[PDB]
Amino acid sequence: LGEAYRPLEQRDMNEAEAFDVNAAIHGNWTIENAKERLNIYKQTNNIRDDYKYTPVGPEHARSFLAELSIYVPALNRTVTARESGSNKKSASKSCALSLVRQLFHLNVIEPFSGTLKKDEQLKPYPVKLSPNLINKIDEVIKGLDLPVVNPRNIKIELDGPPIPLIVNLSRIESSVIPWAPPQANWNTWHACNIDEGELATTSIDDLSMDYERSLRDRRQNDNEYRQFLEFREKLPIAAMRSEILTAINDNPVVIIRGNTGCGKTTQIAQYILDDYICSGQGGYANIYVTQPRRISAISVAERVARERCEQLGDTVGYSVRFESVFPRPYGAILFCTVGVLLRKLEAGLRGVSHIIVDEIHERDVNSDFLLVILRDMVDTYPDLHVILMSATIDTTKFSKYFGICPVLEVPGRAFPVQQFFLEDIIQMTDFVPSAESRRKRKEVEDEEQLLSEDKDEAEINYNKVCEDKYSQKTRNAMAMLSESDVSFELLEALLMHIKSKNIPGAILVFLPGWNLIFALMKFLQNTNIFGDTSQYQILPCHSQIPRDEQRKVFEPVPEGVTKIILSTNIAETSITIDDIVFVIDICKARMKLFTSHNNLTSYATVWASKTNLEQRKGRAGRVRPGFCFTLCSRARFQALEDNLTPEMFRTPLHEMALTIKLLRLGSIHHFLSKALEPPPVDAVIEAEVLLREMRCLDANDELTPLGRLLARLPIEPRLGKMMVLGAVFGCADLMAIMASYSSTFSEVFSLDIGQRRLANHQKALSGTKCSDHVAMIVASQMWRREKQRGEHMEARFCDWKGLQMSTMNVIWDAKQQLLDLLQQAGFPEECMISHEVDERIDGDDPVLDVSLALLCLGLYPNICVHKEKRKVLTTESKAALLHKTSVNCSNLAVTFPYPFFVFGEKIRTRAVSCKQLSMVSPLQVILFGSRKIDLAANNIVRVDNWLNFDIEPELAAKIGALKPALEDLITVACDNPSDILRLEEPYAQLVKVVKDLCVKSAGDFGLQR
RNA sequence: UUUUUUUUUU
Ligand SMILES: Nc1ncnc2c1ncn2[C@@H]1O[C@H](COP(=O)(O)OP(=O)(O)O)[C@@H](O)[C@H]1O
Ligand code: ALF
Ligand SMILES: [Mg+2]
Ligand SMILES: [Mg+2]
Repeated sequence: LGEAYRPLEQRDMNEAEAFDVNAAIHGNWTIENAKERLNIYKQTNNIRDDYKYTPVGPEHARSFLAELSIYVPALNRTVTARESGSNKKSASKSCALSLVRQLFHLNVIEPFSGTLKKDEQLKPYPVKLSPNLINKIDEVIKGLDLPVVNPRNIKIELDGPPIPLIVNLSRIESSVIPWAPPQANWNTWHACNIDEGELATTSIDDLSMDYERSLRDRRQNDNEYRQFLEFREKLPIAAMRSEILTAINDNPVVIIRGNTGCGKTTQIAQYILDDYICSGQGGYANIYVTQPRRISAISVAERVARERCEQLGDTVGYSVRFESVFPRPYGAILFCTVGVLLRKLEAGLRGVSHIIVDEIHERDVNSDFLLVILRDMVDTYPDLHVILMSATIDTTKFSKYFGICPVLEVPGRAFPVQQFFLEDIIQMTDFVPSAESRRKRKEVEDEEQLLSEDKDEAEINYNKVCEDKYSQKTRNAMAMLSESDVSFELLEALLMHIKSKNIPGAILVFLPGWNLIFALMKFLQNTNIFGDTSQYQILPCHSQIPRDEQRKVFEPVPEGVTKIILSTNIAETSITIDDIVFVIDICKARMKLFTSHNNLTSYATVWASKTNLEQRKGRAGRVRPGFCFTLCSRARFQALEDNLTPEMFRTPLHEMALTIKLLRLGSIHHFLSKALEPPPVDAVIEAEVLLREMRCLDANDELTPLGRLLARLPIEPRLGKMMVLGAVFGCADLMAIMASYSSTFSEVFSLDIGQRRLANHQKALSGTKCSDHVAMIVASQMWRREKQRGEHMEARFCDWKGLQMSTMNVIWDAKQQLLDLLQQAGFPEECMISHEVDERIDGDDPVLDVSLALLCLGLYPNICVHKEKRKVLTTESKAALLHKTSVNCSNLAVTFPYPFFVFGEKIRTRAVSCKQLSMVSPLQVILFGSRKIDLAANNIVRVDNWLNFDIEPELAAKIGALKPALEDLITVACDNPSDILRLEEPYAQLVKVVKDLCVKSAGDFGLQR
């Protein structure tokens, strides 16, 4: 017997902001006429709405948003505009312009019927070429049979318009994203057939059998895994596992709303996968989980691997740009950024069973774009499952967008978080701001009193609103504090109060950007208490610090040391930093704005939304109880937006339009009209016109081979087009690194707090070239060799030269990626050989010279002309300054060998600044930095209606005739990437003469300079 | 704290 044994001042600013580059594509509606037209519209249609103004920035860099919405009965539609400007006047003009332009394109208002206003011409710049060079031009023109304008037969040089010297002439089904259920011999993650080893005799059922046996074995026998299961069962979301799985199983789309920390991201993917595994079907599951941020995808993937007692690479993986650990091909979970999933769409999503779109409230352009796609995909493929998740969403709006889908409400949280507002913080600390700080703030305010605009009820001071529940002293003190500026005194007092409680735990401080993070770090490190490394370690957290320093925020500190993390919103959602007990929220966020009509970028520090505050708060109360010190008044909190405005509303759309066409999803307008919030129609029009003019789209708005290639590169299309010519000219390596530098906000050189300019050893990297691009190239060439010697050597080198290590790495990784992608498109290795730049050469350098010339194409229309000292002139002689960070910036009376600079960015501060600058020669501008080359009065050749040249008009026409040939060359290259270094002879000679033309001195024949 | 750097891409 027995069972075991039983047998069988500042005038320039407004003028720079009023500049309007694109009225001609928007009905001739421009800055100076839009407000008046809108006033006429408002009078005709009895519209009482006025501009809503929002202050932006600290008091010392105050700007404004202006918003206006108009309901149009005829369309049953509200048209909204939202724009920024240095003051209310510029913001309201830009706002009115957007609104009028939208109304024009929707046929509610007419085109403007008058002529637009097109003085003081700039002095002509002399240009002369050798007879030898001119002969080569003639040979190329003959060889390519190019039409050339003959200015002998150009009569009127009196008082008429300039005459063109270019003839711009060339010479020669919309699908759904593929999907399928799981299939043998297919890797879902790479979208390719496997063909190797043992999915030869191995079916998906056999795999499933193996996974179930293995999991069931571990469930009984693996103590660590057993413990993790016990832990997991106690999470708030476990109470709804079955209900959630049933909803997912029976519906193509589901929404999960659950509190911060309740278990959405760590658990749901496991619930789905384990439900397949335990039922003998583990091989028929493959789950993508998108996160908005890189740190979230990586961090949560690491956690989920640990909950399963595995190494990344088995059932759990991640993929972010430059860094992937892919899981096994069947029965797996891949965490990624939204952008990665959008790039995977090109190859189809065959074999994906479930897509979890996490933190779906973010409203970045990628997330909204993905929602459009996925809604169409579930309609076409009703067996696909999509799961949308957030703590912080309007479920009704998302449910409606998806045709009404299930909404699952998860109650509870892991641990409580005690919340305090500014009043509470002042009262508990007995804070009073110092005499010094009060005087300094009135001093900055009293010089605003001269430049001040009307203070409207939209600029209430919510620090002077407080209930009498608080002491009179608390109220007086609060009323002394700026809402715009961060009081480091208050922060210190709060940190001391936290210390006095004797509660161990890390402190997480949310700040809008780098500048505040590093200023507060310095401030704290200078104190006796917080500067003592035996008591505190202060860690920054920002996207642009080294990867290893980001990882330090998650890690412990020594015994008795308190961790203070000073972080941007990269730590706002998704992540568990396991030792957080206290959150301090400054209640701000930073946006990068772009106004299309004037080409101005700016950074805006704005009030965070209630959504942002709730996510930030939710970094505590995850592993133990916590505290959230929200540094705004209770009345300010009530006045915060529920959410920040969607990115789709304020971003150029041309990259997304290319993606729409690449993925063959049909019409750009139609696709974007299906967005959760459709973008304003003027931005859609701008995008289409840009892509047509760049030749990415043909006459039928279909993708050209150039457009298809550019849609696949992770850079601005204009930089992509520059790369194609780079390849043709044998300098793709240099072009890639410059494109990469032009595509990151991460800065090359470090400057101290309040440092006015680069040090000499940093400027010296430019050598003789007067070029930020060269300085960056040279820095990269040196850094590259130090990186090869190891981490210590790399860091030491960066400290020695004042380089930002993380920037060097990202520029390199992006550059290598671009080159790999060009190789994949068929361009030969030989066109992207490294060429070391020697910055110390004073004079011509053929490979560098053509490289910098091609920047004029990639960064067009950003050409400026040096006037004196830091002052330059941009298009149509608008004033600007050389950015303080440029190697070319000096307060002394510098003169440059040539006055022309190409630049990466035109930034709006208290002044307009040009940033990322390279000196370029006149022919480089004429050839590559121009759309029009016209003959003006008195034989002056005028480029783009403002750069004047004293050059033989006949010669300018000959040079100009090369520009359409260069476009044809790009067509030839994109038709056959593999043949670009063995061109038919007339194109090979074009390449040669253009190299000659781009030599630095080629326009200086017999000229002193 | 006298504004170089919110994010993100095969
Ligand atoms: N690294 C970690 N250490 C300890 N606990 C963790 C860690 N990561 C997650 N958790 C636990 O799992 C819970 C759920 O995390 P997660 O699924 O990321 O929450 P949500 O997606 O709902 O915000 C956390 O509240 C915490 O209790
Ligand atoms: F909802 Al979470 F971290 F993803 F709070
Ligand atoms: Mg989550
Ligand atoms: Mg002349």
